[PDB]
Amino acid sequence: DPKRLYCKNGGFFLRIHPDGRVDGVREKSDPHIKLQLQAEERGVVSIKGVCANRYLAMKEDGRLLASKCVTDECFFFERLESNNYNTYRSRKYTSWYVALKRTGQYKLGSKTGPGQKAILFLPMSA
Repeated sequence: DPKRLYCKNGGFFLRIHPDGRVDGVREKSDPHIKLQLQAEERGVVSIKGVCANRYLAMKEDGRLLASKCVTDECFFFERLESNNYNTYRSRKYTSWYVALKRTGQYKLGSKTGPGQKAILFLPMSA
């Protein structure tokens, strides 16, 4: 089960590009939105773009980018929210969430919070 993560905030799927960029797209057949989520501990996951073979990372200035190397910035606590939506909080920057703006650009982790629509993803089959 590779999957797609559809963000509630604006209707964009999370995309990991081969050059390291991360953003959102509305087109469901884009190959770069197919992701592999692998658990480490119970409740902790890494998120990998299948095509790109790169991991989602959150950096110290809040931005999202995709690393070919796993680092301690590539792990997220996965939490079940209401109605099957899931959130992803950094294991290193523990108050920052993975999120997309209504425009489909990422939102800095540094400006997120637990009740924002920006942090809610619906997992989908790819």
